[PDB]
Amino acid sequence: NAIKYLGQDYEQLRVRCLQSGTLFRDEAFPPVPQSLGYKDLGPNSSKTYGIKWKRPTELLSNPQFIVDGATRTDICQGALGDCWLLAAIASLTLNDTLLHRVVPHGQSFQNGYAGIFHFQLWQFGEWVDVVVDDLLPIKDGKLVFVHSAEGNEFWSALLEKAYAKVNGSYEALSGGSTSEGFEDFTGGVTEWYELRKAPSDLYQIILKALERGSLLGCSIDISSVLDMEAITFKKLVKGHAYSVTGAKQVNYRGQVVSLIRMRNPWGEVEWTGAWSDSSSEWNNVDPYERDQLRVKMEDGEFWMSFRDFMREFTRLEICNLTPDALK
Ligand SMILES: *[C@@](O)(C(=O)NCc1ccccc1)[C@H](C[C@@H]1CCCNC1=O)NC(=O)[C@H](Cc1ccc(F)cc1)NC(=O)c1cc2ccccc2o1
Ligand SMILES: [Ca+2]
Ligand SMILES: [Ca+2]
Repeated sequence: NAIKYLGQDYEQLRVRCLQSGTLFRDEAFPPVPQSLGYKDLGPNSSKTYGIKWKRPTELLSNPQFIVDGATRTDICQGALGDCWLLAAIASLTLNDTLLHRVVPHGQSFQNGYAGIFHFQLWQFGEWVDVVVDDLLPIKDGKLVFVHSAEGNEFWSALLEKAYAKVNGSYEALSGGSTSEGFEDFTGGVTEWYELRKAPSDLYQIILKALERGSLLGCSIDISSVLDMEAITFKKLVKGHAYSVTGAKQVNYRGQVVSLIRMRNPWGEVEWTGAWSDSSSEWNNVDPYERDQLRVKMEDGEFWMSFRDFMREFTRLEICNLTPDALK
């Protein structure tokens, strides 16, 4: 069903390379300075100091495409300002059907390997199949850009490369809107909410949207350019895309408290207030709810009360696949 981006035929290219005993080299997006960028990542930029291009099979003994599932902990931002895109990838992982379309799971660095991978993207109103070779930007032996918490897992590095490819360069991804990423992974359409002027049933809207596999993100407005990427006292990040990854009501101090879970695509730096990983609120919830919801791990993911979320965050976006035809 997906059309072939630039006519490149993943399976025909793979089979040819396997037959000729060679590794795929992508003519359409070569491992050259212009694929990194033009200005901040351009040929004469100090920020490209030391960057080389290496396949995962040139880096480690047993590179893997997917380890323990393709999940949101596999999305840890690198040195590129594509937080909006990475938040969208992390949200995508919660919708198992769309995840398996965007990320074809039958790819490997072992059996069948020819140095070529492919992904599906929604582009200009249609699904397209995008190939990449697996040369990736490396500095000091590590991925420069997105990487997994598992150092030998490469699906998200390669998906980010495919998204750079359709944009012409990695630097073209620097600075953006989460809604673009949401839509390019789902074919859905984004609704935007100003949390100061939110409907009274917003929490129920969020619950139903997560349940149906929509993709959700949130952010804190900046007051000025100097506010960009500022870290607040309670370790939220301003001007920065977060994934909304969960929502649950718990019984707490005789009331029902609505909680919301979100993930910083840095994979680190989390809220320190109520419902944070080591907060004392967890001592007064049910032991089963505490076990189900709370994970003490610096992974970028944490809970907040909905009250605090509405106090600290400024906007929420919800990308629904079929917003006029729900269940
Ligand atoms: C992320 O916070 C990010 O990638 N942080 C890690 C990082 C920062 C700086 C350099 C490397 C890695 C983005 C940081 C921006 C990116 C550009 C450089 N300096 C920055 O502070 N933040 C964004 O991309 C915001 C994300 C956002 C999403 C939703 C929302 F409601 C508000 C913010 N977007 C921009 O900064 C931005 C968006 C956009 C659209 C069109 C034109 C220009 C433009 O800039
Ligand atoms: Ca994984
Ligand atoms: Ca955490």
